Amino acid sequence: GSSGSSGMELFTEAWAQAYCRKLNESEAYRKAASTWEGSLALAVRPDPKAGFPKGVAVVLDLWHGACRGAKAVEGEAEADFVIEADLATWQEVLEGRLEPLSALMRGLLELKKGTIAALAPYAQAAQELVKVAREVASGPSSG
Repeated sequence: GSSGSSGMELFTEAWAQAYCRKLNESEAYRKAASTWEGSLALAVRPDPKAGFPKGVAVVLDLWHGACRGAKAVEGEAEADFVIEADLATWQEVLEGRLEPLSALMRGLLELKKGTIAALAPYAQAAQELVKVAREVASGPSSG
């Protein structure tokens, strides 16, 4: 059992670092993406409704399934795989109703860096990533 919802700011250093450290615990995940070797960044389209006229970019350096380091940068970030999309589309995935890869494949998201041909082998590993992603989300601060 678990709950969350409520709150405007979601892509914050806290959530980034927390979601990065929470994975290292998910043995199952590490074992799954124990082959992956790179970094991932979740960019969000610039919008006032959230307070980001330039957009936010959360890094997620994943090392063989084991997190390496996360950092939140508003604007121009840096990662082997950068995906930018509407905050609304990004939420769905986190809510568990949508998927990270299925979204970018359906035409919802869009990878600016890296390539999709690299997600071929890492198409399932996502299920593990998102899984933990939710665990973190619960309620860091009222706001």
